[PDB]
Amino acid sequence: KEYEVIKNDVEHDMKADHITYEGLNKEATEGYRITANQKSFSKEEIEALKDQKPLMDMPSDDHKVTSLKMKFANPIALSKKDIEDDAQALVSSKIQDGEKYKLWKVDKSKKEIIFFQTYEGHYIYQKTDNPSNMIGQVVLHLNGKNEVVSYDQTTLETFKQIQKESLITEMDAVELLYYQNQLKEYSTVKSCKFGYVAQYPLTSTQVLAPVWRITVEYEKKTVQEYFTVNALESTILDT
Amino acid sequence: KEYEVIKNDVEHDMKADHITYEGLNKEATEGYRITANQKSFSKEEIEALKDQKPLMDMPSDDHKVTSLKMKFANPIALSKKDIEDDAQALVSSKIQDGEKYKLWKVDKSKKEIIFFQTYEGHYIYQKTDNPSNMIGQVVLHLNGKNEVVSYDQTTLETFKQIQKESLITEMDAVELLYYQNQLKEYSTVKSCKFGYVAQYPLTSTQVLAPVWRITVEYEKEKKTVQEYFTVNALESTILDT
Ligand SMILES: [Cl-]
Repeated sequence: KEYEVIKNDVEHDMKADHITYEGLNKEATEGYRITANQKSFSKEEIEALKDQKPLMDMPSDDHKVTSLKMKFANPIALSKKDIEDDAQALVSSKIQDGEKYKLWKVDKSKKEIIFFQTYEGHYIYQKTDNPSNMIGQVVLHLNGKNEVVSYDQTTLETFKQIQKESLITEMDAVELLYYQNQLKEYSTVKSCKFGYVAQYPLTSTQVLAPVWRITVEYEKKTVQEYFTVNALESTILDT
Repeated sequence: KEYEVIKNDVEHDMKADHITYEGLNKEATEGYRITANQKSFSKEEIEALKDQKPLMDMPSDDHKVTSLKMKFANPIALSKKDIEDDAQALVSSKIQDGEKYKLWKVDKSKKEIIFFQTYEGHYIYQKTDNPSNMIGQVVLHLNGKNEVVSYDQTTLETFKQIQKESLITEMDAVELLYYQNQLKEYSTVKSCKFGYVAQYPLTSTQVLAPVWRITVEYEKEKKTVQEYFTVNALESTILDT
């Protein structure tokens, strides 16, 4: 074979450029391309949220609500040095479909706690920039003594695995990055974590792709960079 | 640039194995993922076809007709040695949206000529097996002396471009075949033509991705045998940084 000759050429260049790998799988598994619908919240779901007052236009004949901005009637105390667990606990038991979200980031400058919707317990990685690219998140807003005041929410529902495929390994993903010239010399691969990204929208439906999220620290000073590499092996089709 | 190292390794390996190729674009191009709806054939549309009686159930409250199956009152003579042009003429003049379809294969074993629907000049490459894979085709059925007796039709409409992306180069696509151990020693790369394939369904919507349709030929008392490959044209290895 030639995949082999090429692969270990990339090995013998990575060793040349002193690139470090960490506990990475070399055994392929099976994966799926997923399509999910954008949840549309109804009148009856919204008012069914006890002890919570809305901060958005209710739905109607013209208007659909795919984004909840809700205010708690009384703000909820979160522990100082246990903040992360208390935050999960709050999301699970008070927010609709809360079980389905995992904690991403505690941003202290923005005074918020960000949660990503998962699939099979794996992050659906998204941009924490803005509400545009918030397909599936819960963002908790805090004030003062770290009490949650309001939260923003969007949800994916009705998942369909539409296409099965073989997935590239972890090491595969890293070689693929080095190939694309995304690794300077002496650069370390800190982690290689699995999850999804919305590859593109359809009418009212996102199409998810499984990915490896790679975290490299390297020099330019020392910085971490994050790459989202496509886990799907869809190169050759059938004829 | 470390892809430049590896690409030129692959380039040499190919010369080592005597794989010849010519006039292949090394420059990146921009393409689109697209969608289309499966044409649903109304009653009006069906009994607007003159000198044609249907061989399928008419549409109803319960039913919808995405696939025609249509018989000519009097079968139409095709020509002996000019068969292909006579076929294209028939499809365009006598069939709904005929000019959108480009002739694909003449299959004497099944006694049927096959047209594939196109988009912006290119083929929607499909399988020629069952009618399940027949998302956009016209199939002429013949009997006796080259005379068209009937045809089956499926049509795509309402094409939308839903995401523009960078395509991989012609040259890239052939290297990809080699890399994955698909090309035999001493083979010739005859063509790298562009087109689309159905990636998967979604109710009435079909999602279509661009592909390179690479034809290769080699020897096998020598025989010149050909192989056809379809490589996904979309470059989508790195999605975010
Ligand atoms: Cl893809």
